[PDB]
Amino acid sequence: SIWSRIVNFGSGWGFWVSPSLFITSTHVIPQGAKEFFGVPIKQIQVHKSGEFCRLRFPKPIRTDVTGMILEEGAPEGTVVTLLIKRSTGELMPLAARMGTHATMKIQGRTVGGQMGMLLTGSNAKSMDLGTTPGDCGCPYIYKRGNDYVVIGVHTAAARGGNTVICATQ
Amino acid sequence: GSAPPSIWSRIVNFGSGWGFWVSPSLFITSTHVIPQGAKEFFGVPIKQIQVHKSGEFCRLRFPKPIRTDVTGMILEEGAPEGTVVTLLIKRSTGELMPLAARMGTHATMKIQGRTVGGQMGMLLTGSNAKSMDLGTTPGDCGCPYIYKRGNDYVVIGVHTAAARGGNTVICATQ
Repeated sequence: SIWSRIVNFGSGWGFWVSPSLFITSTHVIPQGAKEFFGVPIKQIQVHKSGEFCRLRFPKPIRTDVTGMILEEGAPEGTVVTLLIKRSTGELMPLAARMGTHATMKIQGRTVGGQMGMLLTGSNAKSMDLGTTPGDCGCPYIYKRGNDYVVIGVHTAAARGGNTVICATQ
Repeated sequence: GSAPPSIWSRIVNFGSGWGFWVSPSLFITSTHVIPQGAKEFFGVPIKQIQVHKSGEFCRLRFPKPIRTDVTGMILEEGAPEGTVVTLLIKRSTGELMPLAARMGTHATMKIQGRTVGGQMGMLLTGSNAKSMDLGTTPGDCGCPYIYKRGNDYVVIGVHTAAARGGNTVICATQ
């Protein structure tokens, strides 16, 4: 169910927070885009905050989804779930402990957001089930009491597979 | 030549659940899901299959190298306590989901009127496995627990049962 909310978007992924609210990364959205989900961009409310992108639609497309809470990051030390999909069919829940806010440069590209450490990053990578460049846009979600909270979207991972950056807003 | 097959292609429906090809002629599953009706498994008659059982663990060795595409893999009884392993869950829905688990000590529990046993593990999914649409189901019985040591893959057993909370699972071994 939650997995049906994470969909291909551009060169990566995005996530439906509510029937009219979709979050992704600007790194994913192709250059020169004109329409999203059949809706002209001029009709879509667009908020970009660094690598974080928030789209709100005039009409409730995806009427099946239950709206979730969108927050800016998580308290330091909070364990969250990183829900990554691959184009090949794998659905992978990785555990992530969130740290402080940071800026990171890997390959000339600079990203910013909340830093996190994957608890099994090295383990998943050793079996070729770790983070890859195509995982950009996948959500960081945790359950707070009876709330389901989305704290941001994936934008980068270190080559070792353990250090990640979550874009927020 | 051709690409080696995906490790996921080695997980096949068997009876009511799944089993896993460890070698071209070595298939492991859970006894809970065995059809126990017909006299043929794959293309061999039961009488020609060498069978070894231990509790909920079932080991079938075939006289012929069937699944010729499969690279042989190490089969061991459990893993050292503390090892993080991957539970490769395949569902008939087409969903492929690897879950991390940290393995504990040998354990026993009761489920659905029967006693099961093997090595326990706790799922490492961040939030609780059943909080979100994660965690295992009875239909996942027989899926393998695998980890990598050095450059080799090691299989430690198959899925048998899970706690009512969904966060503790047990791995049948032998």
